[PDB]
Amino acid sequence: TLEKFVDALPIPDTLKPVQQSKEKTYYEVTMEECTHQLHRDLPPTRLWGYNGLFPGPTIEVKRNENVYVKWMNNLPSTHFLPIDHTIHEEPEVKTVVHLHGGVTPDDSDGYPEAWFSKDFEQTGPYFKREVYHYPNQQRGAILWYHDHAMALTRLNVYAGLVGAYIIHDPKEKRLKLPSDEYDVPLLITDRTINEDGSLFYPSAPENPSPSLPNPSIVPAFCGETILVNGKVWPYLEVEPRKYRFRVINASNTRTYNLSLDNGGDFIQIGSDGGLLPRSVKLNSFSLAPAERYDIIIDFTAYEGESIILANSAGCGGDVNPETDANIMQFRVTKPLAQKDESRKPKYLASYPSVQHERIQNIRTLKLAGTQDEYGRPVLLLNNKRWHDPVTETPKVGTTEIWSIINPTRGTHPIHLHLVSFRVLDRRPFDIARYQESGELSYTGPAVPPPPSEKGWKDTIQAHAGEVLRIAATFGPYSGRYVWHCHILEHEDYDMMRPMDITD
Ligand SMILES: [Cu+2]
Ligand SMILES: [Cu+2]
Ligand SMILES: [Cu+2]
Ligand SMILES: [Cu+2]
Repeated sequence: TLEKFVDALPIPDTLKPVQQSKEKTYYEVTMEECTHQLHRDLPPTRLWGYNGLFPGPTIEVKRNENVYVKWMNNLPSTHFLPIDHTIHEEPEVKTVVHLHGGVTPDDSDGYPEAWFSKDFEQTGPYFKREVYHYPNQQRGAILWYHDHAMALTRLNVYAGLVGAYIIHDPKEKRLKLPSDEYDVPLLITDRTINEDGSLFYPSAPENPSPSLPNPSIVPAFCGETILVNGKVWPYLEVEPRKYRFRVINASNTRTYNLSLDNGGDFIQIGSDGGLLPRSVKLNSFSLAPAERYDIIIDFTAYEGESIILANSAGCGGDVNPETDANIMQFRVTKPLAQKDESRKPKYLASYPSVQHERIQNIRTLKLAGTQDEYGRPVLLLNNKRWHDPVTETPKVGTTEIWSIINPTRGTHPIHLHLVSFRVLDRRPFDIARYQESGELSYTGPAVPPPPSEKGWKDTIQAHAGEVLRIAATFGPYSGRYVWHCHILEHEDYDMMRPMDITD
């Protein structure tokens, strides 16, 4: 296997606007097939990248900055990864960009059926506009952008269409958090790479039933190799001081459970939806697909050391000490450019619990599924298909509790568009009894969220055998959005539903 920690961590350049005034910032981003070397010892890999980069350029905006992005498809007319044509003439290559976490008007949110082919020659039934509008009227946070095209999301994302998008609120500057060169995104993606450098994505389950189409979707993808910022097991040279990292799980299926191999702590300062009310000292943390952790790592006491960012979470089996147990390596050998004037404050933001919204509605939602004519599992939210008439129809400006029941064997990272939400609690229940009768009998008391989940979230781990309750205020925009599992292999077949916020 590939030798760990021989390539420096790339830092994506920050995207420069095509036009910018006090009233408007305008960007252009073009999807291109490109080649890049993912490791010292590999031939260049063919990829799909925003502006021909993997990851795409980092976009930085201010809170309330009036931003437009023209996202363009200049990709080949044929894909290079295996398309399953049975899960959904139309063009083969359909794309649409979703700003994950964005408080975004519905026609700029990247609805799966708002796709477009090269040069917008053909467009999906929900397409309205070429140039997307992000007003950014929302808390400072780590967002990220990625492809969202119907039935192709797991492939277009795996091909390399992911990037970071950071909202900076000037009111947070007074906290003196590590900034500029000392504020670094870490986009983590697992990949399997062939000898010739080409990406491998499975054409079918291992030992495929002859009943299966070819290609066939698979219910989960676990990559043999871990990349950060588009390089296999990289190293980053850091100064002996405080750094802020924006950690983004941009993987299709894999969940990470991260730690430092010298026993050092992370200080979590933010979740999906922005700063936590209070910083949280952690030895380890779980990060499922699309979750973000905003953290400080303090390298002050570790000068000279090499520290491995390690992973303990299996993906289809236990971690391998030599491969997926490793993410990246910090080397604390960079000379100080200046005095560390950054801070690691305890008091960060107002508590979400300061809010006292009336509960308009309580929705009970089950995570389930069925079997198709080929014998494959089809994952379903509330036993509805994507194409079934809309059922999740919250009223604009109102707050609901969603009770998510998971009787399956695994965790699903549930994501809602537009909003961030509060976590209320989790409670274990009797799976057998629920499967046999539909009755919910609890086997233990409710567990309130840990400190890492006392702020705002948009993607939430719903564990097996538990009911998870969240509270969300649906606003400020009305329109047609989506909610779904963020395991992309589940999302595409068929664990995604429309969500109408009604006026
Ligand atoms: Cu997403
Ligand atoms: Cu999203
Ligand atoms: Cu799932
Ligand atoms: Cu989505």
